[PDB]
Amino acid sequence: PMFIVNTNVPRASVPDGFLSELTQQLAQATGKPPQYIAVHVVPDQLMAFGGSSEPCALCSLHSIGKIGGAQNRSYSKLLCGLLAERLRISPDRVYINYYDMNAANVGWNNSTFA
Amino acid sequence: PMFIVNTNVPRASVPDGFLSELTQQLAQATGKPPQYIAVHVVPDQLMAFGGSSEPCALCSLHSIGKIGGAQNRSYSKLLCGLLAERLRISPDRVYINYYDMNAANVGWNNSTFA
Amino acid sequence: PMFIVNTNVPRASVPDGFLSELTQQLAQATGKPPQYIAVHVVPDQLMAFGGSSEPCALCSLHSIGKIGGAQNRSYSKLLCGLLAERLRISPDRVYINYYDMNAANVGWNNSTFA
Ligand SMILES: *C(=S)NCc1ccc(NS(C)(=O)=O)cc1
Ligand SMILES: *C(=S)NCc1ccc(NS(C)(=O)=O)cc1
Ligand SMILES: *C(=S)NCc1ccc(NS(C)(=O)=O)cc1
Repeated sequence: PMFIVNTNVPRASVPDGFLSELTQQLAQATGKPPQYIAVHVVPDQLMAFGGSSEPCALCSLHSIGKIGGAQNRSYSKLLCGLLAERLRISPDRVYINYYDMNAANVGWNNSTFA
Repeated sequence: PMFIVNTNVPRASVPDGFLSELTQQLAQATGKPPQYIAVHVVPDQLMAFGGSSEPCALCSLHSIGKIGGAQNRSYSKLLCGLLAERLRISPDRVYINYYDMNAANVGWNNSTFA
Repeated sequence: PMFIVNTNVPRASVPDGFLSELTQQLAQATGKPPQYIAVHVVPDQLMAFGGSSEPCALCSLHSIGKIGGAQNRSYSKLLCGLLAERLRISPDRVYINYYDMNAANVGWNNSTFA
């Protein structure tokens, strides 16, 4: 799993431990060990959501499997909750794109997961 | 609809009002209320296009529907026109990737659009 | 072809000529002329891989064709080799997502490619 968050909130507002929390909670939610999980947080971005530059986030979760209707609803509850409590972003100003990757289309360590 | 533009032109060359314009233009182009549109502009990037570091852009447009052959041709003229007029980027130094998302694969407000 | 690298390596550790090298190597590997290739390198990112913030990279290779099981394994060796040598990133801390784009979903120069 790979989780990316782009946000307009300032870097100084990202709390200590946030990357680790995303890693831990994504391991719990996807069932993949933390060693398999990558996270990327991009603050200070020029962004608007609904025509407003109030705090917002655009995110993506890529995963080899573990993507689907009910799973994605659960991930959205989890991830919006973290963005609200940690980054102060209202859940109605977050989009998350979910991508189910074929293992042959994910490279790692001089090979792919096919 | 979510529109992202990454460019090597400097931040100071992004005009005041650009995010608002992108929101309004995309609302009209997709026929959707502006409350649904998210935009993200990333200047000052380390980029090359065709081996050259002259002004360029790499963009993406994600939407649940409203993506397809004819629509994408229209979006490309609109978006290249905005990048040319507002950021002085030649249309032949712009790539835009168009992504049609399933509703179940887009999270928002603690759930998904499914 | 469009190649994007996101990394926590600092900007000063990205060697001069890296974008040109990526362009030339991708031209050889994909068979497309350099004129067709775009590259984007994003240093200084806030990232973790397996819960650790040692040097890592999350990358994408989009291409109209030239994507598949065997090709992607070859690209991963090429790209992990370059990231290891040029950015000093361990290859087990690199993920690369491969995307085969339909030409009708790629905009350029005021229209699409199909
Ligand atoms: C998130 S995208 N992690 C990468 C990853 C690597 C391997 C697997 N398992 S396998 C080899 O496909 O069975 C899952 C996720
Ligand atoms: C851009 S990605 N905006 C979000 C959004 C939400 C819904 C829809 N379409 S629908 C028919 O309501 O599912 C499109 C875009
Ligand atoms: C990488 S994604 N380069 C873009 C690109 C554009 C055109 C072509 N050829 S064609 C026959 O016009 O579609 C290949 C790659």
